[PDB]
Amino acid sequence: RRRVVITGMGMLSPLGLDVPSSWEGILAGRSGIAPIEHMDLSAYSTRFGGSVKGFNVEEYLSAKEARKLDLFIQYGLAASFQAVRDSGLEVTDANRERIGVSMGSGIGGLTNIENNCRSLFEQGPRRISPFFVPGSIINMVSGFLSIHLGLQGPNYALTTAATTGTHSIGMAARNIAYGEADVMVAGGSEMAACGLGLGGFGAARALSTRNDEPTRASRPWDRDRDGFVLSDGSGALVLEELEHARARGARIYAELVGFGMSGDAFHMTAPPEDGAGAARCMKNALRDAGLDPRQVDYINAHGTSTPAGDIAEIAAVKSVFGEHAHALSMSSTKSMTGHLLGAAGAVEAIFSVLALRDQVAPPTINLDNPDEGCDLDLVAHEAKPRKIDVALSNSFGFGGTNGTLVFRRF
Amino acid sequence: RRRVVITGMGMLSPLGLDVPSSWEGILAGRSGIAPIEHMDLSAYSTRFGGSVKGFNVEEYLSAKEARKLDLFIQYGLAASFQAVRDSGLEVTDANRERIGVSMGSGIGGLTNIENNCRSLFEQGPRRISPFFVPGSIINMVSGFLSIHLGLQGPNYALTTAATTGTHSIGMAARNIAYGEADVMVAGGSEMAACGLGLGGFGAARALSTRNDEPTRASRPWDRDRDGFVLSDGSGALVLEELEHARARGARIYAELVGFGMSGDAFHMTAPPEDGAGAARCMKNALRDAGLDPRQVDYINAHGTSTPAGDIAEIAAVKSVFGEHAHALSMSSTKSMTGHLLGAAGAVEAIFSVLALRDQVAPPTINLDNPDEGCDLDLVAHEAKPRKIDVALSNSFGFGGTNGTLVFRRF
Ligand SMILES: CC(C)NC(=O)c1c[nH]cn1
Ligand SMILES: CC(C)NC(=O)c1c[nH]cn1
Repeated sequence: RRRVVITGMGMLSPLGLDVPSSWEGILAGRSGIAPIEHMDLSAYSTRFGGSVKGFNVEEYLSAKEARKLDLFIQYGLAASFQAVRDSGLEVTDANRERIGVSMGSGIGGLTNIENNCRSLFEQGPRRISPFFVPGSIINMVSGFLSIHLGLQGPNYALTTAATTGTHSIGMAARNIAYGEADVMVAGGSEMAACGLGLGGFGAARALSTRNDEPTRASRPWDRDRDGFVLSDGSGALVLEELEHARARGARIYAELVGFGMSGDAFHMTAPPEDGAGAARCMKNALRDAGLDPRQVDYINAHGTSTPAGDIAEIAAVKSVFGEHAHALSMSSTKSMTGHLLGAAGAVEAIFSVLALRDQVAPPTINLDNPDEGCDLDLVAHEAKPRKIDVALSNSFGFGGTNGTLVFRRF
Repeated sequence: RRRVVITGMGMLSPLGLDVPSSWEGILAGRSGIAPIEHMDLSAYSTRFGGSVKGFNVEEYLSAKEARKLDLFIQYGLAASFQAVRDSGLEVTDANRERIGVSMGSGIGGLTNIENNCRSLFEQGPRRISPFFVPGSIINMVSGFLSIHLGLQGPNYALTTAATTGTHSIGMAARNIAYGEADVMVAGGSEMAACGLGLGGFGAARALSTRNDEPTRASRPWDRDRDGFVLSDGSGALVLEELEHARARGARIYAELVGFGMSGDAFHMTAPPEDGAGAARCMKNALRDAGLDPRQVDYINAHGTSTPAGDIAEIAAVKSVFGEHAHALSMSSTKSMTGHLLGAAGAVEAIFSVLALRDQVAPPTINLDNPDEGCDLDLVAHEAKPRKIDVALSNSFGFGGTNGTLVFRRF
């Protein structure tokens, strides 16, 4: 099996329109959460979230192309173009069959579906856009990116709720490991802040309702946590076979050494209280990496600010790491970004890689009063400079679908 | 790399509520296409399609469980339960971590989204169902199946338009080949026959409008073809490591020996006229299988009854197979079933496996007048008994995403 390295990264997040502006936000403990402005929410119990601010799609696409694509596709293409540009890779006839794409989404084109539904109900089916299907389906980030850059390798899309970006990157790494591709662009994108999204998650009572202090709503492992904060954005990595990267003198950020998966097989939305499924997933990833739990320095947690999930993840970390659980640093960047759903795994993989580059554990902001049993190093309030050789990134999604990525300094 | 065999199959299709009723339909050249009855379509240009007739979800689930799930999830669970029952596999503490699920969909819960949109527009966000998100997202077939049967292995969902079921089965086979699972339940499901689906595909001019003769609308490679016929249903296979299957004395249908992928990188909806991407995909699959093109006996074609796609697939088959292109049999079962979108690859994998079991090439019905260059053995009109050692199944999806599965008699 061939070694896989990260040579390019791209992001849109509530903290910035690229990787270095987002990361500056993360290390400063800045919140990206604000009252929502692009719709009127005075009939909703949650009226805030993490928006991408100032996004200009015409930096990436013609206005003609963009008007045919849902926002989640625009955001995925933006992160993907940034990553490819960041990688310095040149696509030619000699390599285009060896370069593929795995960009996923958890919900896809909800906004577009909602707008076409309005036309359909008010004015009948003839008012539906001809670009409705190709501009709304989840695999059109992979499809459009492949067309725009001439990428002829494996071309597909995962949809595994909050685990989407983690699965997208892990399965892309497998394609390269197994020799199906030399390069993959992988990650995820989400834009679910329409009436159906806020209404949907709200009707499930899944969202924080702290409308008086939105920057304080996302508070992973805090005793006053009350549900996640809905956020938008995208993350993409360029994954490359190590000898291919060396040959062309690429800048290498990190090595992607392990990927694990499991299912809880317990409940559609609630994890088991002991986090047995998350424990299996992290062990599977470390076994895939050929690493002992004692070699892990940093975990970028799932940590969504829900009552049951946050404490299940602590339990799983204590089960897997034993005494070393008190030596590693674990934080949730969702404290600042909120929950980017299908993009959360992609942006958190990027933060895990940059934690390795900069030798700094990003903070869990808003962790004022850690709940019963939440006595690990959760990097409360402030970024902590420390030795990081190995970083883990966890994603635990609806349906009990789990994924873990393991990254190493190269 | 470990060998992968098929030990269980399940289906809902326009031709039957299980595999043997569907397959009897296929070998008799029966159409599953009829005028649509469950909605009023006198403002639509297409008023027919392939419905699942007489489906009773209470054969599989409680009425309480079912009311919370979109039809595409009900259909996926039905096919999955059939496959698992057909396999005779017993799930225990000793094996549950080694059994996973990859059931995908191309569009997912369009009907549910449409119904919740109506509530939202008429009566505001408080009218949205609390089960809207978990009952509509694509990965809830994998999630619910894992919960219902206690499956704790890899748990994920592909969404690659018409290639979904092919990718789902190929990537599940990779999980077993690489040792991540001993058993996977894989395939796809679709229910897109709501206003948004018929309206959507109609607005793109993608559908046949032959409302006067619906059973004759789906006519792959015929000079009078005018777009695909929209169909609903699901397909699931139980994939198993060969020594695991032998150990428990499973009945083995076939061996899954190859899987290939490519991207066209050409156009969002139209293939290149020479089918270069489909050619790469079929070569990748045969190279993955360790088979020469001359060993292929039967191809279950993508063959959707569109002007450009049907002839691109002939071109690709002539490029890959050369003189042997005139010795193999190729047919489109979509002539009878119509286009099941994200389930098409799953039901066509099943038909390819049963072509190996029964030594019979299913027919392309309605192939009255083959178009220019469509001079291969397309098994026009009637099933053809013949020697089949090796069968290929092709899927070519929106975004130029391609997949091919290669099956062998075991
Ligand atoms: C979404 C939920 C099932 N996931 C979690 O937050 C979690 C934590 N440990 C295990 N699952
Ligand atoms: C959907 C379309 C792009 N696919 C085809 O029908 C086809 C046939 N050969 C190559 N693609």
